[PDB]
Amino acid sequence: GWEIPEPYVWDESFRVFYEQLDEEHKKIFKGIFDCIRDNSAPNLATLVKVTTNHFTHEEAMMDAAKYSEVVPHKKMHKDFLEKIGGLSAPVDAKNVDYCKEWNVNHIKGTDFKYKGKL
Ligand SMILES: [Cl-]
Ligand SMILES: [Cl-]
Repeated sequence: GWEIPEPYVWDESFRVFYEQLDEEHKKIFKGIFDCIRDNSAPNLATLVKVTTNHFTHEEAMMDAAKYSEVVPHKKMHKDFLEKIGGLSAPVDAKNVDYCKEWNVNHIKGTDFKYKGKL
């Protein structure tokens, strides 16, 4: 799987070259980093909010582009929001690692498929 950054921050190897989506990816790294250091109910709900907003915006750009790999991508999105929308603070160590892993793997293994296609 790809390297999990420590400290958990965004870096350039995650760039997709669509400014607003890259800003949103940066905020999801920050959302998870904040949950890790302050595992609170506000921080978890912020992570749910920023991730939902990002997934709606990324899916709106894939649909506008008639990007042909949008439906398995949308299911990936739906499953992750279902997972973190069901969590409650403090998130245990296993689910924190799940989120860390999932965000890295999702950007590089699935969002990278739309590079230059949106
Ligand atoms: Cl890499
Ligand atoms: Cl093309």
